[PDB]
Amino acid sequence: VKDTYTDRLDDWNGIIAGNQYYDSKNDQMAKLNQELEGKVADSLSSISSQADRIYLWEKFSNYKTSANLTATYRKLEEMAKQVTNPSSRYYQDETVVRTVRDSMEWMHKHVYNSEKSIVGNWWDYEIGTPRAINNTLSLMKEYFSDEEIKKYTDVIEKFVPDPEHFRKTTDNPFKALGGNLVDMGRVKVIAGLLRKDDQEISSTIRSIEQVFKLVDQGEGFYQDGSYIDHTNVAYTGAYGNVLIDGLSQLLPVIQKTKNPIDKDKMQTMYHWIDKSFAPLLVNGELMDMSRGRSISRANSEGHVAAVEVLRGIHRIADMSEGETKQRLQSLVKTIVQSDSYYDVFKNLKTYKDISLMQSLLSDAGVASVPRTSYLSAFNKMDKTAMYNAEKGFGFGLSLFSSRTLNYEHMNKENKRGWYTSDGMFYLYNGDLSHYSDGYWPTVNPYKMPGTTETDAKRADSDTGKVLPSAFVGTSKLDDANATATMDFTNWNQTLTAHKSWFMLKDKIAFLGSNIQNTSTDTAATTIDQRKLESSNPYKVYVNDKEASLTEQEKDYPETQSVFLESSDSKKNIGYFFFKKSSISMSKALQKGAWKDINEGQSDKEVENEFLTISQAHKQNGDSYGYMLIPNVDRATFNQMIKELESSLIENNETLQSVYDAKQGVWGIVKYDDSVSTISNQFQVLKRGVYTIRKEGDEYKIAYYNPETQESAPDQEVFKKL
Ligand SMILES: OC[C@@H](O)[C@H](O)[C@@H](O)CO
Ligand SMILES: OC[C@@H](O)[C@H](O)[C@@H](O)CO
Repeated sequence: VKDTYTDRLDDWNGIIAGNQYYDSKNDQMAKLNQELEGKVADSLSSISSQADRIYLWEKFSNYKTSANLTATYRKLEEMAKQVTNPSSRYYQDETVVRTVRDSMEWMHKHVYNSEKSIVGNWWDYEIGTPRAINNTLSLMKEYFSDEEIKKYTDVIEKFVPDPEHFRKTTDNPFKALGGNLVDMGRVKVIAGLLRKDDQEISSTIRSIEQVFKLVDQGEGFYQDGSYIDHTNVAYTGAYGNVLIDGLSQLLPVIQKTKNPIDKDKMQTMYHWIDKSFAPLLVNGELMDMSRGRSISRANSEGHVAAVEVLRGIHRIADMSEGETKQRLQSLVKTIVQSDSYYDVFKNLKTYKDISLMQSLLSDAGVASVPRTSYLSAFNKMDKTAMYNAEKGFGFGLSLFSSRTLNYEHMNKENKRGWYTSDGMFYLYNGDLSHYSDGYWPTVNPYKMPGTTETDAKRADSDTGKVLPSAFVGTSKLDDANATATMDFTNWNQTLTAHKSWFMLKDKIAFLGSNIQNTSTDTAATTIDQRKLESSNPYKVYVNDKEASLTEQEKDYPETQSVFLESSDSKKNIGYFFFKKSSISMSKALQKGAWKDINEGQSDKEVENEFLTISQAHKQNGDSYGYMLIPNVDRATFNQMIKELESSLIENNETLQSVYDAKQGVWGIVKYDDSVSTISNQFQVLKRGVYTIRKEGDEYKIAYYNPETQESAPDQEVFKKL
């Protein structure tokens, strides 16, 4: 029956498929249509069509594996999209129409109905499958009766009757928030429209509104931009993605219902975009330290995942007006145009999304200016993101503490992410493909960049842990300078180290002290493990003399500097050791398969060449100290290390500090409340992290106590001499 409910479903169809916007003369759209044509043809040629079958598709035949239910229904959704596309060869095709109708009936009778119980992953029974069923019925509503539609959605109400909780039919339900809560909307708001149920629609929208609240504990968005999910995991880049991607799809529909959301919370969405998402996007890539276990998925590398966020932003811009709309469009435009590695259209899967992106890119009225420098201290999720616009590099610092889990290994995904938050760092430079093209299955998991660890074997079956200490955090002074520290203890309490970082605009100092090891295993810090490009080879210099690296590890005692020289200055990486250090280096081909780190991925072998730099710590009380200087040529690097000759102020068990004389900036980490006199100019008095700038006879101060998560009055922590 035609009514206001169907009017909303028509709008939903324009969003999830957009056939009304299709244009055969539009190159990008025709490409997506061709993809869907191929998928439907494959499904139609392989579908079991015998009497009393045991499965619709052999590839997804074991219905004990819940993933097979969702995969099956998604194949039907693809058919629905094409049968309703005037330009498809399957438009109104009699076999396709009957196949969808008959398939819904078969699954309903033998696989997914109200009499069944969750077997496998609850997600498929409550979100994945219901969304596929909803979209299929919505697109093909003119081929189903209202009675059939209610019949096929009854099961959804059985598994998801309450819009505030998930896993309601199990012995351990949970309160829905964040991304999952948004999916609750794509499940119950649409089912509500299909079932013409006003109560389901209103109550679900009511529950959804919880997503707009700022939290100070638990899952959700924090005032500093952090986003936590799964109790205590940094997750802006995966569950945050779902939240904005799904919410942006629902909003146009919700705002037209009799229960619209107060247009005051959109300001809150704009804040998420600027404070939480934007900082994590560098040259079109979404920082992996915010993506949790999704880093182990081959089809979801950094640039691909980024599109989920970008399309959410451009949809939100479309529902905005004036300046806000134009500025959001500009944000998307500049990020996309800065990405010379990935084609954004490869992950725009609906015609409306393709259309919106094309108009934005071709509209001269929408500004596309390189993004300016920034530095975000996401203390509530223990991550820090830095970007320098003048030199063009991004830096990511991945930590954890007593407040956050180090890594997520669940559903057989991310089996070797053990050290991805043990003070691991990321460098985003001219090689936009660095963390892509198979980086995750080929990187040596025992030597994540920046981490100090022993060489003990680790089990894939292990799961994440929190850190014993709360002394982990970042003190930010401005858009270019900040200081961080991590009171580190390894996974089995056999090694410790006071690790600190000094972000000084165009370089980052890495200091480590109090390194102790009580095990029989060898300890070392991985200075770097950089994935190489066969097209852009590096010329390696040690103490400014060319060195020839081999697969076999070579030792370089008394090293003052290491420089990786590319033909592109924006890919250069230099390391300056404040005090001559004993390191080792190697360049080797590393092989692996995505299945090695994620059970559901391909076992196909992947390979990449990596350059590894490390420093062994054979004695208790050992330390390390070096400056990472990216994006400058060889001569300039050599000049800079001369300028930085005496930049190291101290690096011991209670005090770590680096001074940038050119800027007049100090980075300081104090592990106790003793009076520390710095450069014979001032004194710092409390345990904590500092970033200070001297301007004339004035001092700008940024202090942070990571344990109490508080700053402090100036006179309590600083005193000029
Ligand atoms: O004070 C908020 C903490 O920083 C968070 O990381 C929580 O522990 C999340 O569970
Ligand atoms: O990660 C530390 C947490 O306290 C867990 O031990 C709980 O079980 C909740 O996830």
